[PDB]
Amino acid sequence: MKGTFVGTWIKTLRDLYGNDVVDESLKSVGWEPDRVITPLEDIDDDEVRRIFAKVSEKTGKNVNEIWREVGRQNIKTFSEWFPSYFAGRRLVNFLMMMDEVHLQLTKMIKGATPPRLIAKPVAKDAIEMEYVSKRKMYDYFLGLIEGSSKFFKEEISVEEVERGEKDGFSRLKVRIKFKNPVFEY
Ligand code: HEM
Repeated sequence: MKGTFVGTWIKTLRDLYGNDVVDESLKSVGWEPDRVITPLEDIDDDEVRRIFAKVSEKTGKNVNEIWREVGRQNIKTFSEWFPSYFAGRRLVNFLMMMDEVHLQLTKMIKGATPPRLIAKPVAKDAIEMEYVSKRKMYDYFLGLIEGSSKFFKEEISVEEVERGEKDGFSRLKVRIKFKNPVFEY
């Protein structure tokens, strides 16, 4: 994962559970206590999993809920970096463009494997969206949907339809229902 993102996640872990919890977990993975996470460096996905695991211990909270909260909080940070993706958009159109955005933002990186996030309308007030990735970050994905609903102030309900791994690709399909209709007739 790009260090940009991992560093963002660490700050949220710090902001949520405290410098003590985080600093102890960054040492159990061998990180120097003075490490500066540059943008372009790529941090190993399993090192991040270890970090999140230690924080789950040192807090008693389930690591899925930690990932969910990190997801909810990350949307705000993305609006700081990419305000054009948020400007003038409604929630449903933001969600439907995420698949394309993740392609556009990784296509200059050799060997990038961005998650697929295809969304399609299934009713006047609902869409389906399917996460597809080697990385199996189900709760991060769910948390980002929830954070998007809070950012845009459009309430939704999320129904999980299917989850599972095929080969190495994890897949999670959800049905997102908007409390008000989002389509026109
Ligand atoms: C403007 C908002 C957003 C931006 C700019 C953005 C961008 C990115 C980028 C560049 C990555 C790294 C991909 C890679 O390294 O392969 C990523 C990771 C990820 N993105 Fe987003 N994202 C946004 C919102 C969302 C939303 C709304 C969702 C879900 C609906 C989502 C789902 C994910 C997941 C689950 C990952 C982790 C990688 C994985 O599971 O394979 N993102 N995001």
